[PDB]
Amino acid sequence: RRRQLIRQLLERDKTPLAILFMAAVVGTLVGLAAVAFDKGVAWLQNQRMGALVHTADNYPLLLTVAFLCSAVLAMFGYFLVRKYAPEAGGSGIPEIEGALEDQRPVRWWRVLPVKFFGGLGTLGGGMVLGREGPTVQIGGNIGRMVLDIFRLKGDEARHTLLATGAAAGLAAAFNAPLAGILFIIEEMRPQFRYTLISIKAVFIGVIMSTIMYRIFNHEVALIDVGKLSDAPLNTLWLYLILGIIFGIFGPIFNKWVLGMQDLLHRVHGGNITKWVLMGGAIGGLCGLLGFVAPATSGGGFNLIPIATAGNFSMGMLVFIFVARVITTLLCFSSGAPGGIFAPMLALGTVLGTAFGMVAVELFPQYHLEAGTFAIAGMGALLAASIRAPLTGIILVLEMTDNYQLILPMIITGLGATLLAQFTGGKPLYSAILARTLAKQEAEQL
Amino acid sequence: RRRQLIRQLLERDKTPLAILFMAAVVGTLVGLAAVAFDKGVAWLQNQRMGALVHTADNYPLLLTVAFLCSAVLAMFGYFLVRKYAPEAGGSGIPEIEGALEDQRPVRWWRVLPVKFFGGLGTLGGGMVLGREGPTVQIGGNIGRMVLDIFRLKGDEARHTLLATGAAAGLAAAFNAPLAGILFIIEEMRPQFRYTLISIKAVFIGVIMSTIMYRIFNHEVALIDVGKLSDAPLNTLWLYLILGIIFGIFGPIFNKWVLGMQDLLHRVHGGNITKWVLMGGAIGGLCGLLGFVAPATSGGGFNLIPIATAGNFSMGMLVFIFVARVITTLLCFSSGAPGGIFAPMLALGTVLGTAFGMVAVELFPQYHLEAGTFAIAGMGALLAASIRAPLTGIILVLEMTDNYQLILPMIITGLGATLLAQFTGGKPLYSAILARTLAKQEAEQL
Repeated sequence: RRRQLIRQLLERDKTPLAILFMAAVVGTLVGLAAVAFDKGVAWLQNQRMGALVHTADNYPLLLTVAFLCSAVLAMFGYFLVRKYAPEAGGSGIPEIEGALEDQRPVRWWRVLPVKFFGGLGTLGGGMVLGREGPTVQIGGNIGRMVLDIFRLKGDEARHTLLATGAAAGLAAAFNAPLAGILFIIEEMRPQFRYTLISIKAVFIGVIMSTIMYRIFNHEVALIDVGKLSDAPLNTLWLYLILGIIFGIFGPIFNKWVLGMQDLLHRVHGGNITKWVLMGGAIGGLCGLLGFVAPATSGGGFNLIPIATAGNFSMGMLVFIFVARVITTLLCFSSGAPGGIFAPMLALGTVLGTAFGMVAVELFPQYHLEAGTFAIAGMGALLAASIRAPLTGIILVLEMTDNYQLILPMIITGLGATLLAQFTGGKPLYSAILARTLAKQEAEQL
Repeated sequence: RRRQLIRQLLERDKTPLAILFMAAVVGTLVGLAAVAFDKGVAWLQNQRMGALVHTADNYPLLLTVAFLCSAVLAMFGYFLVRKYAPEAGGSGIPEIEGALEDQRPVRWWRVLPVKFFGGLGTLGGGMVLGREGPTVQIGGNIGRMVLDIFRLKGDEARHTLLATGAAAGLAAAFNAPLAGILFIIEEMRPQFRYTLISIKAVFIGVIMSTIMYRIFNHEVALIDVGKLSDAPLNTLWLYLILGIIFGIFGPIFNKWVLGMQDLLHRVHGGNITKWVLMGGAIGGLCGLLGFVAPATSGGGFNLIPIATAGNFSMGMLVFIFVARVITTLLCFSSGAPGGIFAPMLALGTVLGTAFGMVAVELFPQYHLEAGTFAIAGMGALLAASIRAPLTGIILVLEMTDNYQLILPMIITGLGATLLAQFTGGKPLYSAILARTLAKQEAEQL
């Protein structure tokens, strides 16, 4: 009746649906955080371009105010990160991957208003860090936040409301919900047996986060090439030797970054009052090299359609490549709050269009294009330095709408990951986690 | 050595690169078969309209040609689906749900080509069935077709190679790679703990199926309505009344389907040649309704973009498009190889726009349109009668590009499935499985 068995006391199914409602509200807050971060970095880029271009009297006044205007923003990044909490640190994901293994415990209160507000300004300063790192660490720690204001279970909820936030941050970064799930289903979840309700909560968070991304931006994804030509079967074996080159380059890049992150510690170990001066001095360098040569610095997403259509010269490509390598080494590994998973796409597609412009002039009998090798090269650094080839292919197919070259890209992935396994090396994100846990073990006496 | 010990004997890639790559190759097929299904039913619709428009001199000539042109294809559907293999009869998902709990073994060499070659002719032939169910069952049977020809061990591969494919049929039939995974998460998987490689294989199958659907069909999403108004924050309490109305309507429709299943079987005491002549009488009525009342027949993917803009007036709406139950009940309960997924997806929207039109003939202080009440009713019958709300939120957000009104969708879901639970009911795609299992139990001893 109305009084007897009134809704069966919420059908005796509170604990199932409560962990889905928590995943829904964290899927609402992540994504809103992502569009706030994107609007803030676009705002800061627009002011740092407009205030620089509003005077055009001579060169050196502009060249000396750009170095100053990016310096205070990068100093606002470093002086927030190294002073308040170093759990911000590097590229996000190495501080959240061990949080699923219950190391580097994610205290949310000292991460959000420092990572968010610092990585707004220093990514808007024009440096070469990515946009995914702050938003994926913010995504996981909002999950820890909106678990720790409701006081849920001790062990299961601490993982299943952190996974659906670490997935949702990456999903709301690039308008790629499947690369948000595929990624977290891979790299950060090892060989075990996972429950049903948890993987449903991850989909709840990812879909309610990409929906809150697509509300405030209703458009096609961030990078565009323009629906290039078909890749026939006769020319497909050039993608395999491109995979050979990328699988060789992967662990060499890992050794490069693991050496540079310790070299920039050897220059200044502690002593934050000189650390933030080095950070501001390198942010001003990235601002100056972003104004004088706009194809060098920046987030990398201002570089894709001007380089996958065959625009620059080959000497310009071999200059931009050795410039962007020394920029994304010397500005990431210093320790600014910023992603490396995003500019690896640019560093991949530059070599992709380089090998395209070589193979077009070297094989005239194939009617090959130099643009459809750049998209195959974009999802190759994610296969040979992250060793997560699924979410290195699916992210590129969600961002770039060039669906026709799926068959080159699965070949250049499965054909670079096996070569990275054959040449030895680790995923970079697990390597940074193990290298940080070595010092975390050495801290105890 | 150098040539010896190649990747430590290929790093033991018997499991993690073959049961993954076979999920990839079963994803790639459903997307060469699903697109053949779609381009076959579109070609049959174009030919059935071109043969219809050829003679337009007077009514009772082409009205009687329309009485038989759908009827011959109805013979070619029913006689195929009943003389050769009586396992395809039904809308897919109840029969493919049986194989996951290990009942009703899927004879892929005998139930697949009959479903294809006699389901396209009766789905594009002028019926009112859906384009989804005989894609889900074809995607399930393609899994066992690929499995029994590559000879895997039948203990876990016989779930993790047809679960991919059972998801990949829907994911490439509705261009929704999220709802395709969440349908098999919510519907066809019990509370048991699941492994990492099986939850990866469904993802790889779904994405390499939706990619090869988006190769041939480069279209915008399949239901293209205009960008409607945003949902106001004070008018959410009307949508809960819509959820209550649909939750009242849901189990009544499920009892209607199961109560006409035996009433349409009562005119079939065996004698398959009488079933084909009853299916001819089904086909003649649904082909007669093809153009003299053209918004009654069809799959319901051409009635939806017209009925949301307030084009249809109230009288013909309540008199015809709600009496559309008398044909979408008559066509699916008979047993033709078509879906009841889509003609509930397009039956909920006319009841939604009826509630929106009475809401705009009522209190005008909100000054809202009835457009926001049809998108919320499109994916609420899926929650109220199939009781899978987590594919009823996302399907009418993947096909309909109106990403704004995610709040009325959540409100009318949690508020229709919640009422449909304690009002008394059971999900149709699990109830008719037990109904056909009762006959499978009563045939022996």
